[PDB]
Amino acid sequence: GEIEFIESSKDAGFPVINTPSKTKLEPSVFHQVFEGNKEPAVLRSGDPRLKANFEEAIFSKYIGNVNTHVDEYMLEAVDHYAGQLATLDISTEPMKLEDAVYGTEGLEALDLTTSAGYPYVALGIKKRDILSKKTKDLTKLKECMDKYGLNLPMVTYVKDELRSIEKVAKGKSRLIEASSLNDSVAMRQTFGNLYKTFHLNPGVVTGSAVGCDPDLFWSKIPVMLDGHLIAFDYSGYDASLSPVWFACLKMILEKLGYTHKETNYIDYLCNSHHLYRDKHYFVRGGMPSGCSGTSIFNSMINNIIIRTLMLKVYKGIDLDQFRMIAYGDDVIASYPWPIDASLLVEAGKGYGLIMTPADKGECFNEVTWTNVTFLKRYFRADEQYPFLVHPVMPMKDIHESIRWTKDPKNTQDHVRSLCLLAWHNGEHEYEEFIRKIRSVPVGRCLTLPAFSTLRRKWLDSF
Repeated sequence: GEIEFIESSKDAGFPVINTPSKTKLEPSVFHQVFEGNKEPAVLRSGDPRLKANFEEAIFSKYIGNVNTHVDEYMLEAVDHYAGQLATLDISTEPMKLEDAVYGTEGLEALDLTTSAGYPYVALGIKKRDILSKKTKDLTKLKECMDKYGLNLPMVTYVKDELRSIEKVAKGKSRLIEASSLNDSVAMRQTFGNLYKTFHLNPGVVTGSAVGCDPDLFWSKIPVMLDGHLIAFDYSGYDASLSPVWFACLKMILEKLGYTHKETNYIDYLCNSHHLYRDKHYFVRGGMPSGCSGTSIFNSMINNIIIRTLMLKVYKGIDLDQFRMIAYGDDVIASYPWPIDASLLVEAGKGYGLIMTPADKGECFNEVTWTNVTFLKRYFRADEQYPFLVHPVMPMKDIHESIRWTKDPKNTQDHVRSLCLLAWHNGEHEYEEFIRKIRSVPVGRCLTLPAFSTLRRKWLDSF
C-alpha cells in the first residue's frame, strides 16, 4: 500500500477529527509487584520518549506497491483455495439487517463501544444514539444510511496499547481505521454469511483461526497440521499489501458466487480515503485494519499468498498435501516434506511482502512443536492427557499486561482473564502468580479461580 495524496483537511471541507490526547493506560496496583518493560504507545507528536519523527513513523508501514498483474502462480493458488472453501457452501445471500447489526450465531453484534466513523464523529453522534441492544431498532440506522450513503471516508486512530521500549522510541504506533457505521453495516450485510462460516469453522478448510477459542482449538491444531511445520512472521503485513492481492481476493470471492457488484466493497478496502486529525489522505493498496472483516480478509489473502509462493519456488508442489491456518498475518502450516522458508521469504519480497524468521529468530531455524508459536502462544501437550494441548501464553506477557490498566474498575475481570491464560504455564507458575497478586491488598479482595478448578473445567470442556 501507498499514500498517494495527503493534504490539510480544511482544504477539502473536512473538520478536524479530535482523537484522544493522552493514553488511557495507567500503572495498576500490580505495577511494582511484577516486572515489565512495555509502556503505552506514543499517541502524540510531542511525546518526550520519541527518538524519531512520529507522523513519519506511523505512516512508514505504507512501504509501497508492486504493480503486477495476477500471474499464473496466483491464479492456481486462488483456484486451489477456492476449491477448499467451496466445501463449506458459503451463502452469498445478503444477511438480514437485524442479524448483521444485533447478532446471530457465528457473528457477534456490532460493537456499540467503538467509533461510528464519519460523519458521525464530526456531529457528536455515537453508535448508541443510533442503535439499541434492548430494542433492536433499525429505524434510525435506515435513516442514517439513506441520509449519508456508502463509501464514506475512514477515520484513522492511533491504537492505545502497550509497546516495547524500541517501538515507543521509534514512534511505531499502530493505526486502526474506523469505517463509517454505514459501511460497516453494509459490509456485514454483504459478507455476513461468509463471516459466520469462517467463525464457525476455524481450521484447515477455511485456513482461518479468526474467532477460535485457543483453550479448545489448540488440541485440534496438531491433528490438522500433520507434517513438517512451516511458520514465519510478516513485518507490516496489512499496509504492505499491493492491489494485486486484492484482485486475487476479488477473483476468489467471485468463484464463491459473489457478483462483481458484490465484490465492489473490496475496492473500498483497497483504494481508501482517510481522515487523520487535521489531515486527509488517499491510499492505494493496504488492508485498512479495523474496517469490517479485515481479519478474515487478511487471512484469506494470506491463504492465497502462501500458496502462490510455494507454487513459484517449488514447482511440482502438491497443494493437496499442504495445510495452513492463518489469523491475519500470523501463519502456522505444514507440508509432508521439508520446505526452505528463506526461499519463500525471497519470493515474498518480489511481491512486496516483508517476511522474517518466526518469532524474531535470527535464521529460518527448524520449526518444532516445542518452539512454534501461534497467536503469541506456545503449544504444550498435557502431561497426563497427551492428546490435549495447552495454549501457553508466556508469563512475561501476562506480567506486562497486569502492570497497567485502562480502568481500575475492571480489575476483577482483567485479573480473572489473566488467570485463565496463566494456569496453562503449570501449577508452580500459577501459584507464584496468585501469590504475587495477593501481596497487594486488592489481590485479596478478588475472586481468583483455583488451579484445580481451572484444570477441571478445561478437561471437562472437551
